[PDB]
Amino acid sequence: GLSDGEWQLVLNVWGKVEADVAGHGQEVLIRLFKGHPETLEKFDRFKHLKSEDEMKASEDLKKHGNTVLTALGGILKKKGHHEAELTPLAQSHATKHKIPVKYLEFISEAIIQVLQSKHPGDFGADAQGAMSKALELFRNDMAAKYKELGFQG
Ligand code: HEM
Repeated sequence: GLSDGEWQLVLNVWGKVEADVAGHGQEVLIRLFKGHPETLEKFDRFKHLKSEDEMKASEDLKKHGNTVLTALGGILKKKGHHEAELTPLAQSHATKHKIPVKYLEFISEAIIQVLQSKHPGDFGADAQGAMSKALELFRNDMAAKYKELGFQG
């Protein structure tokens, strides 16, 4: 799974995200949207955004960013014993928002992109390794809840 070591590496980086959750949150959405624009159409609420600047000015794009990462950090914190935190997520995304898993891959990549950007120092070869596996765990588990809800896969 993740070694005990791999978890503490994960939890160390995340201590960085927790000093600025709304700020990290906002960049990962803009990352996502400007990297894979199609993702944007999934948000009624942000489809009105026509540029990065308009994305950076958006107070609600910021609040939503804080919501994604607060919720991803309560999961990460469980260090793979996240069953109760993941279900509802998998429920809304699968049954209400209709998010394909590949989209989950997309945001995973934007999240590494943001850490790599803001914390090169704090995010070396090992923290990179740790985080990428913490996210693939998260993706795998979403995927499988998907599959059980009889959704797309
Ligand atoms: C790290 C992965 C993600 C996490 C933790 C996350 C978290 C959430 C949370 C906590 C909410 C509010 C409660 C709910 O409706 O579930 C939400 C809503 C939403 N999510 Fe996600 N999300 C993730 C990935 C995605 C992706 C990739 C997309 C689209 C490509 C997306 C689309 C949506 C939409 C369309 C909504 C409703 C937005 C709103 O009106 O608040 N989510 N998400």
